[PDB]
Amino acid sequence: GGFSTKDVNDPKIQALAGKALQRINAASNDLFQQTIVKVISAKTQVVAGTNTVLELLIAPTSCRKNETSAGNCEAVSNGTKQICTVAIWEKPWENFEEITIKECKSA
Repeated sequence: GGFSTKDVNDPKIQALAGKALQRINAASNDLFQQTIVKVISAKTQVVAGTNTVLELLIAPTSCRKNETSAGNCEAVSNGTKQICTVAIWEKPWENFEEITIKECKSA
């Protein structure tokens, strides 16, 4: 029917944000990896399989995508942060999980 607020520290919400980040980084024109600063919000609906919409606050790191960094990739002072709306759609009877990056914009 409609969306319901979900907790941004749910272990499943976190996993999903992580996956949405890999997707943002894989598809983004940026040469440098982005990292999640925080999950701003999370909300799920269940009309046809589960649809989860996340807002992620993300920052650039100094980890180049053209590389293989030695560890964690840490957010950097500037650091123009973005907010990306991401929709993740799950249909476990089709064994289906589709992550859609809906929009990113300057925050």
